[PDB]
Amino acid sequence: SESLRIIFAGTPDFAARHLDALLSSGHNVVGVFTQPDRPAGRGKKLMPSPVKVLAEEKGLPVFQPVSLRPQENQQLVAELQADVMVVVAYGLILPKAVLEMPRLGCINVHGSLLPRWRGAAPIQRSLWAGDAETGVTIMQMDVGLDTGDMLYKLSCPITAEDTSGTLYDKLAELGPQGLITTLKQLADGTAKPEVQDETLVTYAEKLSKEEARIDWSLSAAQLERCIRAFNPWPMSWLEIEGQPVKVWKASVIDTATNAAPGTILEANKQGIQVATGDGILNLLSLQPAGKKAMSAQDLLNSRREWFVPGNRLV
RNA sequence: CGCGGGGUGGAGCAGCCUGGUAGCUCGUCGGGCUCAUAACCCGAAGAUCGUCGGUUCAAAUCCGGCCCCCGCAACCA
Ligand SMILES: *C(=O)[C@H](CCSC)NC=O
Ligand SMILES: [Mg+2]
Repeated sequence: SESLRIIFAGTPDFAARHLDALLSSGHNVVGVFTQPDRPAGRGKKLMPSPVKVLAEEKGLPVFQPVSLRPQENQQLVAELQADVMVVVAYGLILPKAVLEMPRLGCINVHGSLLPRWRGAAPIQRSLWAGDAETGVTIMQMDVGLDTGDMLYKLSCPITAEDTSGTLYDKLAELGPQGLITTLKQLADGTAKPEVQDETLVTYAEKLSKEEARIDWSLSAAQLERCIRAFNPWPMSWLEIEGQPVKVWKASVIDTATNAAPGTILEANKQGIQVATGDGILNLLSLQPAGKKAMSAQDLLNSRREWFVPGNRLV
């Protein structure tokens, strides 16, 4: 019985779950790697990171290499003589020298059912593209991008009310659980790797505010998904008087229209119906810059002029 | 030292600049009316204006300290 010496590499809260998990699970995390502290969030104050914060607390060795391309840095890994490196939501890329350093190499917890949604935003993209389900996949990291053999998976269906925040939460339960279970297999040698079927390969491009800016050209349905896939970030928004209004909730009304997309059709307690490339999107919850999310009703009771029927939104 | 908006009956807002004067659009309850209504009309309840203190005959308004909320940006992948 020797706990696998583990190097953990992660940044966001999603990683923190996995780390906190390994610890409470009784593993030996020799070192932790995150992104270097930076300005973040009104005031641009130097903020730690979700992962680091947890580490500091647990009194774990932190390593914040700006990159792992540099020899000096790649050494920080090998100097730890680890059995395996668990990677989860880590910005930095891992050079071949590093992937080979751990006795068992590096394994990554990917938020998608590979080979599908290889990339940076598999969670949001899955929900965005309409997928019926999603989940994690613990993989042996190879070279490139999420190309390594897959060891373990766990799936969960995507409801129709799930945002990306809720999907993250759901996978924050499966993830660790899958990670642990796989690490034991790795330790016992009972790991049974699979190879990726290149035909079923789709990539999950990162998110951006531009893509978030509501595009009425798109079907009401694609937007309905955006409005949920882009939550909590960046949040589907539309511009009103050179102002960003974030759209939190929007149902889809199924009754076609020939009006030019962006055209407001109705505006009542039931929501603000707007024409789209196909179908009519029905804004139910909007957030006026500097305010909170509110109901179409609450919003119309003071900005009725923002959504008058006949007018058009861009 | 990053830029910026906001905290007023239950809800969304105006009122502040140029001190007195409680507004607007709704919700709620009662009544009126229609075949009926989520529609209209009339009435009512309901706010020590975020908090503490100062000027003041008098403060939502002008001055100071504080707590809270949000937008950009930044950040995470
Ligand atoms: C980011 O580059 C990628 C997505 C993580 S899935 C939450 N993996 C990082 O380790
Ligand atoms: Mg109040």
